[PDB]
Amino acid sequence: STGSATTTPIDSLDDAYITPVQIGTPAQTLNLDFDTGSSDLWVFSSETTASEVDGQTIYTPSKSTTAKLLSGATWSISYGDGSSSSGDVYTDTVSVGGLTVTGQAVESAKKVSSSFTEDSTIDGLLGLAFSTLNTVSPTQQKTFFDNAKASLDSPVFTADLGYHAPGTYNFGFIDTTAYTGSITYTAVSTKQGFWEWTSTGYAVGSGTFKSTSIDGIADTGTTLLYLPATVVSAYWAQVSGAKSSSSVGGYVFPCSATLPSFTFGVGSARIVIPGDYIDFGPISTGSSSCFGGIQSSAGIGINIFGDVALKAAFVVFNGATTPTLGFASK
Ligand SMILES: O[C@H]1CN[C@@H](c2nc(-c3ccc(C(F)(F)F)cc3)no2)C1
Repeated sequence: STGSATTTPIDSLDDAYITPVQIGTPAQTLNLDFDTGSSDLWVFSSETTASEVDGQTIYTPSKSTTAKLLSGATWSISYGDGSSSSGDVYTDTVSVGGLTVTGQAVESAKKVSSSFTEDSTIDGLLGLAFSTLNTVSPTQQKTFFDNAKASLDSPVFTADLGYHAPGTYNFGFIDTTAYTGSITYTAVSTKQGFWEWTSTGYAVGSGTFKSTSIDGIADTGTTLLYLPATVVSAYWAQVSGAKSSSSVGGYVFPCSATLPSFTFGVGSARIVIPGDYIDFGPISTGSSSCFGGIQSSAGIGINIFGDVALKAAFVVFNGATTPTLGFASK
């Protein structure tokens, strides 16, 4: 089997991407944030504290004839930014772009933190990291991809995020019309439960390529590109007026600037992030100071190839017995 679904930026800055997902019988369609950096599928629901729901579409398990409460199961998760959610668990039928999984764990939120409440466009998350990260207790549950894998034509999914434009998540096949040149594959460590890999280095604009190992995770659920302080300093040094602002919480730059591209290595291959991908607009409405899309990972503990990097590529998440990651230009 295969699946194919369009993913859409939630706003004009590509802060996140949502993808329609059919849950239950009859289908309840929710727009979920596909996150290759986590492994829970959770949703706003009829069980979510009313004051914490503000415009989201909710899952009502009582209206699904295939929903079954998973007895005694709870979940609780915190994301990289400090946001969180928790609740109980149903199993139900879940379909993405024509690909259907029966008995998928659907984690129903009883509580969500303020940043989720304030984001009316995100109805929940669909985790696509390895199932070892799943937070359901006392019996850990499998991700949607994990459940679907054996039935797929090929045990893969691909991420084709758009820049200020829609894109595509495919399951079970590689669309050879969706990229240019070849796909370069690189090794993955699953030891931490992430799609963790090592980039072979970087270039800033038309500058020479620096060969250096940069370990990081491919994380569709993170907006920006977080890289070592040395690398990030080298980038913003090429932008007149750019500086790190402690009060803003990162590198900012004059909105009148022209940003240089940023290249990262995948083996001997190179992925070029155009400069305007790195522009995340005025730090506050009406400001002429803009927020940078490349930021230091120093306070994080790991490097994160978020959407700023991934949207510049066609990305293969290969879930074979020994997982790998593939990158192609597009
Ligand atoms: O957890 C790490 C693994 N993947 C990254 C991730 N973080 C989110 C996220 C989604 C929505 C929000 C909110 F709407 F603003 F609340 C916050 C964070 N989704 O994936 C970071």
